[PDB]
Amino acid sequence: GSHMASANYVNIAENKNVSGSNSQSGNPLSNITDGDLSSLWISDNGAMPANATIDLEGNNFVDFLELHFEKEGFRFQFKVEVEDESGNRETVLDMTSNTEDNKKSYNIPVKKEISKIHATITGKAPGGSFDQAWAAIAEIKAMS
Ligand SMILES: CC(=O)N[C@H]1[C@@H](O[C@@H]2[C@H](O)[C@@H](O)[C@H](O)O[C@@H]2CO)O[C@H](CO)[C@@H](O)[C@@H]1O
Ligand SMILES: [Ca+2]
Repeated sequence: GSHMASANYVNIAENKNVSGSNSQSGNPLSNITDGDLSSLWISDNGAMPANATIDLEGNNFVDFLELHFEKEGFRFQFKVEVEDESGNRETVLDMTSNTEDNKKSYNIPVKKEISKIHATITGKAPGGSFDQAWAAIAEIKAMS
């Protein structure tokens, strides 16, 4: 880890502010950083593009991000970006032109000092076993 005490990786995203687009009832934005992989954020009425921004309260080194979904199968099209205090922005997982299945979680290597995490579901790919699901994110973790 980059943190003293040594340990391994720390979830510095956990409990941090989450802002973005409308949530449906019982599925608010905070569910993205609550440390529980079963609780979800779901966009109000499946409205897309849907976004979520985790504020890490200033620059922290982050090794890699963890984008967790409800389960495997969903065919969402999603962008994941990062931002520092300086105003620099970098797409770390560009998957907006996705066709076919998404897996349950994604490791997204960063290895940069960042202050913000921009997760954006831009649309839904045709087909799949779950063609009916709404724009949802279970958890985003920031490992440093
Ligand atoms: C039956 C189905 O497609 N379930 C999905 C889907 O649920 C929708 C919504 O989130 C619920 O609040 C509502 O009661 O049912 C909707 C179906 O029209 O999407 C979510 C993820 O976005 C999944 O949890 C369900 O499995
Ligand atoms: Ca959660």
